[PDB]
Amino acid sequence: TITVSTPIKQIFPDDAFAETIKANLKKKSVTDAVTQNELNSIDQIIANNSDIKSVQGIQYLPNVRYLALGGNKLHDISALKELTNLGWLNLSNNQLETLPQGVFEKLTNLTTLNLSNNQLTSLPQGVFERLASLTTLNLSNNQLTSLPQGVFERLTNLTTLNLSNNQLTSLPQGVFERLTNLTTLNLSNNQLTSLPQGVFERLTSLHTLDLSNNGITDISALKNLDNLHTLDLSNNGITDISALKNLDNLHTLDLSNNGITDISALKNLTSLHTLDLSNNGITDISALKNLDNLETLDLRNNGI
Repeated sequence: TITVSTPIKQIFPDDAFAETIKANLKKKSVTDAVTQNELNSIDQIIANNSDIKSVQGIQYLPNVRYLALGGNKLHDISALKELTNLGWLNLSNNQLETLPQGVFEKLTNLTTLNLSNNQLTSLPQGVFERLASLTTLNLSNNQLTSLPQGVFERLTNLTTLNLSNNQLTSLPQGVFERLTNLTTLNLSNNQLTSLPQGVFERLTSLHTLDLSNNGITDISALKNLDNLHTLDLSNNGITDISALKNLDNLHTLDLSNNGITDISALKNLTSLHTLDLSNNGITDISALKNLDNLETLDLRNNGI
């Protein structure tokens, strides 16, 4: 809180963010003195692509619920720690490299967190511990190489998790163990090779899984994902696909650009509507004789 009226440019030292606030309050000038009453009036700030370098001052806006700050120049977000009413936060395409450990401690009402396209090199232990309401977490297009154990352990409401386009080289056993409401998981474009066999097994709501563009060879971790509808495994090192054989809710499967030769395992995937097998070594397609519902099929660049 501010105790006396204070010029906007004094509360909000970043010129672009001061102008954001001025426009939000319909003031004429960043030199106008505002009251705490007025700061309390702000419940939404929509300020993507606004050349904001700092959100200092935002601590004095207790009622902010919706904050769009994508495409700015933020290097630091500590001032957001205080926005206990935040439900929706977009920080995508800024220059965040680290997150202070406690920054999301009080954001217990947050449902959507977009941290994509920053330069995050690590996630502190417990950084998401208090985000019980979170339903969407986007961490894509960062520089993450590993995940702490427990990092997603409290995110039981999560429906969407996007970790694509990082440099993840492994996933800890148990890392998704409590995400029983998760419907979409994107792990494409990492550096994953081995997967703990049990890593997806508690994802009983998983509909969509994208593992494309890794170095995965063994797909045993998929064996029991029988609720899956869409699976992307293109551009990996897969040869044996026997683990797919009981995934009979699968509607869409992309197995392109692997090293597959025997597609016997696809024979009972009778719900498949969309199947991409291109750029493999497949020469026997008689398993396809069982697939009643294929609309789209790609067999190009195989031995046939």
